[PDB]
Amino acid sequence: CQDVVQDVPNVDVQMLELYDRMSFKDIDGGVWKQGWNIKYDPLKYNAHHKLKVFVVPHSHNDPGWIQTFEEYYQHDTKHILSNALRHLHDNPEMKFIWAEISYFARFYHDLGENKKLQMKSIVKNGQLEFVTGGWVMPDEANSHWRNVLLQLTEGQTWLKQFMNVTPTASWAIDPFGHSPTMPYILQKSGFKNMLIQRTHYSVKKELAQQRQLEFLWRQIWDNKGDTALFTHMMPFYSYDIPHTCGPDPKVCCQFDFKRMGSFGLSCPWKVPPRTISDQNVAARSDLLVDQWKKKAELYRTNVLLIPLGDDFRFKQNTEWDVQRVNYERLFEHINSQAHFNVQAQFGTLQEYFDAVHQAERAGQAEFPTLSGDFFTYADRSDNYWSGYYTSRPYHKRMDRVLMHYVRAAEMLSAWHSWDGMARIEERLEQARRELSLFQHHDGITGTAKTHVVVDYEQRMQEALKACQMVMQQSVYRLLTKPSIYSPDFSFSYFTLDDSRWPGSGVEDSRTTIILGEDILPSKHVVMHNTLPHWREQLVDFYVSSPFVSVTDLANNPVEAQVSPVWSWHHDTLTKTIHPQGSTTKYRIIFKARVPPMGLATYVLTISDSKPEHTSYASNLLLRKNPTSLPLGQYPEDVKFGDPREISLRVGNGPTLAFSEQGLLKSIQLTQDSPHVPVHFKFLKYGVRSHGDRSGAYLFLPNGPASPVELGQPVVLVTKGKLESSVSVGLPSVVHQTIMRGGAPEIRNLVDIGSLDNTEIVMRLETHIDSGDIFYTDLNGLQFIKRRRLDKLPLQANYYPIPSGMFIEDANTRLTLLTGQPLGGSSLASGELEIMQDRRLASDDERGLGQGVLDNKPVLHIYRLVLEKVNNCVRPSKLHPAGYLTSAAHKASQSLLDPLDKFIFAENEWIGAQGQFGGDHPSAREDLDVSVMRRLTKSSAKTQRVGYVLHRTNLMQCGTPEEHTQKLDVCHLLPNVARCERTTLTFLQNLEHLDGMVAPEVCPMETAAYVSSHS
Ligand SMILES: *[C@@H]1O[C@H](CO)[C@@H](O)[C@H](O)[C@H]1NC(C)=O
Ligand SMILES: [Zn+2]
Repeated sequence: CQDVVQDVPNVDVQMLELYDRMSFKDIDGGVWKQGWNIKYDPLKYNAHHKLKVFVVPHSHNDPGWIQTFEEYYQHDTKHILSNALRHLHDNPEMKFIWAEISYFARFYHDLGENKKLQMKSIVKNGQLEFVTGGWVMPDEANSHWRNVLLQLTEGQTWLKQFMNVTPTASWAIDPFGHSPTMPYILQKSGFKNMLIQRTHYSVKKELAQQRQLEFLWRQIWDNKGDTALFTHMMPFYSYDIPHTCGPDPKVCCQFDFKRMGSFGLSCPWKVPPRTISDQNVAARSDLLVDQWKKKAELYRTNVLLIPLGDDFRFKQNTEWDVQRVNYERLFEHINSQAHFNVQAQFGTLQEYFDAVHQAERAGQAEFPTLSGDFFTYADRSDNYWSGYYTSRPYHKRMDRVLMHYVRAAEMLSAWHSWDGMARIEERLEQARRELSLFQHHDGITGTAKTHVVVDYEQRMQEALKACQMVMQQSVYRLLTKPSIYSPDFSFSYFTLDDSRWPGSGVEDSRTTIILGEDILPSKHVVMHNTLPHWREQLVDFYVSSPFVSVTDLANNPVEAQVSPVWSWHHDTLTKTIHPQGSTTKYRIIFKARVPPMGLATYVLTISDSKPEHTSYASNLLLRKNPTSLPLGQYPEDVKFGDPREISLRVGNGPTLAFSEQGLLKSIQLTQDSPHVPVHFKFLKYGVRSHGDRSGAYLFLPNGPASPVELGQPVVLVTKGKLESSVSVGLPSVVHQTIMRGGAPEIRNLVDIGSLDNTEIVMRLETHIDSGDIFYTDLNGLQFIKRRRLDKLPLQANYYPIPSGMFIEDANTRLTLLTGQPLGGSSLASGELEIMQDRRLASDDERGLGQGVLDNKPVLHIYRLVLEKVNNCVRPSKLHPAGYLTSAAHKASQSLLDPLDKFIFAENEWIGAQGQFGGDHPSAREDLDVSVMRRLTKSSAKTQRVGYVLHRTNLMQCGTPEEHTQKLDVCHLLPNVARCERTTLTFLQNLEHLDGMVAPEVCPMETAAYVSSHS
């Protein structure tokens, strides 16, 4: 295995180093506004060395943005695809590329058989070519790598089945900045080439000057280069026709033949396109070839890519004709005039890349190597697209909940083959497709119109229900004696209980377990652990009595804690935010211990008085002017006091101190250690009163954030043996710090209310000597080093925080893990900050046509890990990556893939079993079974099950951490007949494995395996 820590890769372009050297000056470059006046030697091309030009027609189709997916399909996309089929069928030399399989599948299934056959023929013959082939063209900033792979697999599996093709070239022209997680996944999924567009204008200029717009993009830790994927970055401001023929949009716009008037479009540079005729074709070709030769100067081979398309183009039949006929007249003239030394034609993306590599192999060019990312994007001036790292945070959090429910539903149901009447495959396909759709660059990004966001939310809600149905049917089958199991596939044997989604204060959705001497003495609950190692985690349920005790199925008592159910209310009469306790529902909390990829059953039993193994938390309400807080049968009376500083410690864990406002002030790791200053603070950013306004995409603050005025907030302290917490009702945020014995969990119930033009940020202030360095993750896959640059504005120093961020010095590190993607930064040494929500009244001029005024309460979750790192083996100062410690990685897993909880619905579960998976291997902590998916329906004689295995890389800090078992996924199911390594989409077999054994993967590697069972 390659060492991902100690070997700094030698690359031609390392983006962090490039950023340190670049000046980012925004000067007027002439017609190419953000470049320079390109010059070329007319003698460069001649009869023995011609410029080969591929004009690639395309249509950017958004699966929801300003209209919903179905509205766009009915109004635009179905016509684009119907007319593409007709026009390509009738014009053999015309070509077209297509990216969004969600739309193509929706269209193809509705076609009659004659047209399905015509469509397959134009794909098989190379006229219509799929590019990337994912369900969508995903966002690359907020998306988790697992969901990027899910959507890629959904689209490519459909293409293989119905079109018999698997794209090896990717096209990503609209995500707002680009992540190296894409070439990582694509290169492990058979790809050979990829194309990107939205990168900072200063980066395009710098790379264009060095002819480094085509490069071999490798991961930041890859010393050898095995992850490298050839990448083409487009050079200009847009993918539209005015910014794709060459450097001068005033000229290129004249070659967009849809802009002459009858289509309702025009050229803003004021020179309209003119129909090509024999009297103007020579002057028109002279202008067009000059633009092409200038564009060609920015690249190394004699093969030039000229995209020809825009949003929802190639709809009308008249549009197909006007573009095709005019370009055909240009090609006929150009290709016949030897003096131009050009051969131009319509082509596809793969044709362009095949020609570029033919030139490379002939020795006509060598390409530079590159590592790093392309965040944060700016398309012009100081307009940095860091707002969408936070926009619509409720749905960003929903994305992560559904991510986990899809994984758990696919894994729980994979253990068995199911009859078609159970509708398992149907519900899982629905769930995968709705989550996949949301990965779109207007879905998770929070950049769609209000009614479109509602459509995505409704689709995800249906997906969550589908996952719950599959999970509970699976638990019932896995834990009931086989000869007793009698399923009704429409019945709810268990209901899921989720403590953090939608969350307390967001939706009262959890069911109370109702026990009583005159109704039901006890209830079975089951926990699932999707991770491949034994895991303990505290779990809580709502119960109708405080006198409840817990047992495992061997009837061994389990220690439990009961606490009240507290809900916070914004009291419009007293004008205070304070908690109310239930006098009939209580929370019972206990430690569940669950096998790797397994299940564990417990029983909750009521008694008339305090049970021996259940303790009760104390509760202290700190505020001036308190009023009573009765709690029914709860045995300890609530205590009151004036606001004051307090300290808490659960178990042998850290001791945390809080200010009188209920905010963390220090963390003491052990009895002997110092009280390290770690202070939480909430602040607000505003919007500029002159100039450009922040919107869904752009973050344009009116200066550094100002502190939120806190007043004298009400603080609630709950102290228990298993769990303690401090909660405070601040303006717009109920902030909670929860302690269970290790790093605290932070929960913020964020309700920005009607605070227009406000962004609320949560900041951590420490004295850690981080300087200008901080680390953020990319798609939940890797941590990349960031350097704050004071030569750039505040919003340029904001980066996506898809799952975590940290600062460190020689001795100390503070890591904040998140359960949802949000934007964040480190704006001064010792600080971390992450945005919670933003409410903007204005549109930001990118086409959305509205602000962001549809905020709703969201429960954000986090883990806060302070650690000593002086003993850890870390990368050298020049290495561009960082790595988590074991504790921080486990904390991230506790947020993203918690135990699932099931409550048996009926009164008695006949045939119940106590555990499933006790014999499953408990794998080393850095290894995960990211995906377990049965790939065959029950009618298949040979069953196939696919696994995606991912190994992260954790720092070595001196912990012996030992004894774990080798995990061979190919032997998890019995009767294995074959084990194969495959691409990550499971679509191509790469290796037949000896002994039917699936080897574990190396640090930072991901592999896929399929086991076959007789
Ligand atoms: C799929 O494509 C391969 C490669 O050209 C071809 O051999 C095979 O016959 C095709 N499958 C179908 C649809 O028959
Ligand atoms: Zn788009």
